Amino acid sequence: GSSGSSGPYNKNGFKVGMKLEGVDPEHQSVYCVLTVAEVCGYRIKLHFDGYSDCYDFWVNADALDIHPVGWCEKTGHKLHPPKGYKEEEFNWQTYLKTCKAQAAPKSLFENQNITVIPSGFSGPSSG
Repeated sequence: GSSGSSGPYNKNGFKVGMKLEGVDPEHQSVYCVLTVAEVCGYRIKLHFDGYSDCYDFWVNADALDIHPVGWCEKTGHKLHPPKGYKEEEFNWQTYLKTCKAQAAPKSLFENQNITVIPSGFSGPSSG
């Protein structure tokens, strides 16, 4: 705020402790789980659960590849487990209960969304 203790903010809103899903530099189709390792500027530190920190990269605070927990399933993709972990075994909730961690909020990814329908045609819901 202009009035008051001068001093604007830079951080996007991320925090240390919130889990999320990102994309691997070796493939733009593979989605791996990552955990906030640091926060600064208009970027965030992404760590590879199981891997070493040295193998950490900073992504765009407003990136599209990155998504909140339980995203892959939302859209319709298969998330890949961490180092030494299976997709069928890896259970977010299970990992979120042991580390008393809370999946990152959707407010951090409120950049990309879908536009409302023109209110014309309507398709059924297959299931």
